[PDB]
Amino acid sequence: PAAASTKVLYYTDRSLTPFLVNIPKRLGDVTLQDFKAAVDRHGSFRYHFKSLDPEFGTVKEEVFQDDAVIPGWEGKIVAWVEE
Repeated sequence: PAAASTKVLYYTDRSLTPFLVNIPKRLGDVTLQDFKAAVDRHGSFRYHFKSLDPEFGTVKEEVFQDDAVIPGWEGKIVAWVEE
C-alpha cells in the first residue's frame, strides 16, 4: 500500500551537477505542474525531458502545458531546466 513515487533528476544552467528530487506520484500521472512544484524555482524557464522516441531513439522533448504528462526514461524523469 506504499505511496506512489517517481525519482526526478534535473539539470539547470547554473550547475554542472544535477539536482535530485522525488515526486509523490506514479510516472504517467506526473504532469508539468507537478514537476514545477517539485523544482520550485521562479523565473522564465523552458522544460525538456529525456524520452524514447519510436523513430529517433533517445530524445529531449519539450512540454508546455501545466496538465501535460511528463515522459519518462527507464521509469524515472530526467529533465533540463533552461532559463
